[PDB]
This record gives sequence, C-alpha cells and structure tokens, in this order.
Amino acid sequence: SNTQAERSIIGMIDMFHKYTGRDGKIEKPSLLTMMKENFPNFLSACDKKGIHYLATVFEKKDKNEDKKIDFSEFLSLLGDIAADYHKQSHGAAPCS
Amino acid sequence: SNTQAERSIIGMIDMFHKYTGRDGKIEKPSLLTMMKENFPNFLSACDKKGIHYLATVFEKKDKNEDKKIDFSEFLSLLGDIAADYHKQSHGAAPCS
Ligand SMILES: [Ca+2]
Ligand SMILES: [Ca+2]
Ligand SMILES: [Cl-]
Ligand SMILES: [Cl-]
Ligand SMILES: [Zn+2]
Ligand SMILES: [Zn+2]
Ligand SMILES: [Zn+2]
Ligand SMILES: [Zn+2]
Repeated sequence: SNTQAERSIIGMIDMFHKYTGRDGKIEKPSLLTMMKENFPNFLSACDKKGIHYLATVFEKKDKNEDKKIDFSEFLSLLGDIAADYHKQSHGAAPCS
Repeated sequence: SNTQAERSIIGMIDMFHKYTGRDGKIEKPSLLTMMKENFPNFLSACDKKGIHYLATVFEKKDKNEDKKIDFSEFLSLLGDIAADYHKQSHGAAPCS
C-alpha cells in the first residue's frame, strides 16, 4: 500500500526510534552506535580519507547545544550523508 | 554490502535523478509528477484535510526563487515529509 519512497521515510523514523531515550532524543553514545550500525560503509570511506567522522558528528549536529540530537538535527545528519552519496553519484571520492 | 539505511539514501538520489533535467535540477511539472508517483498516500491524506499540497510545494521549496528545485531544496522537501510521518508515528493526524 505504501510506495518504496514512503517505506524509506517510515524506515528512517523507525531507525530514529531505535536510538532515542524517553525524551525522544538521541544521546551521544547512542548516535555513535546508530552510525556504526547503519552507515558503516560511509564511515569506513572517511577513515580511509584519514577522517574520524565519529569524533565530531555529535557536536557538529547538536546545533542547539543541548547535548541531545533531536529529530530535526537527525534529519540534518541524514541530509549530510545524502549530500556525500549524491557527490559520489557524480564521480566524487567518498567523504568529500 | 550496503545496509538498508545506505540503500535508502542511494534510492533517494536515484529518485532525484529520475526527475532532474540536464542542469541537475527539477522543474515544476517534474516535481509534481515525482510527488504523485512517490508520495501518493501522503498527498491523499492532505487532500482529505482539504489541503492541495501540490498547489504550493514548488513555490514553498524553491527557496532561492530560481524556478528550479535543486538537491538541497529536494532534501528540504523530504525533511518536510519525514516530519509529517514522524508526527503520525506519535498519533498525530496525517498532513498536520
Ligand atoms: Ca540538540
Ligand atoms: Ca531553487
Ligand atoms: Cl521521538
Ligand atoms: Cl543532479
Ligand atoms: Zn518520535
Ligand atoms: Zn545490528
Ligand atoms: Zn545529481
Ligand atoms: Zn510509476
């Protein structure tokens, strides 16, 4: 009944919920597990480029500095990953 | 080799590319076809709420007013759809 694009959006909300606490936001250790579980090939390409994405991702995406990642900040992180994959689709090297 | 989350991101880039012109941006008639093809259940829920999402989506998401939707603006639209589905996941009515 749902399209592939709709199930994809629903899958990202289901993913977010695997990592949220009772406040519906993601703490730092949880974010890093989410990245390692769901974006391992993304992370691996950075580490080759000499980049430890995990060292800064929490602090960079915690825009309101409340030491949580909320849904809006989580979407911003997915956007970032999407931008990298789009660049790759055009012959760019991973994690630039 | 790619995770489900990675294939989902790749699927959204593949979707974007179904609708772009030679300049790598999406014109209005194309955006509306993309919505109707990929988010029909989203759109249907709006039309019930008396909302014609298609009447304004192009103009609302064309942030730089160049009459194209570029990748960054397309991600912003997916974010919007994601926000609605997240709200739904918490008992909110579709298209609020
Ligand atoms: Ca925050
Ligand atoms: Ca534009
Ligand atoms: Cl939540
Ligand atoms: Cl493009
Ligand atoms: Zn939630
Ligand atoms: Zn696992
Ligand atoms: Zn492209
Ligand atoms: Zn079709």
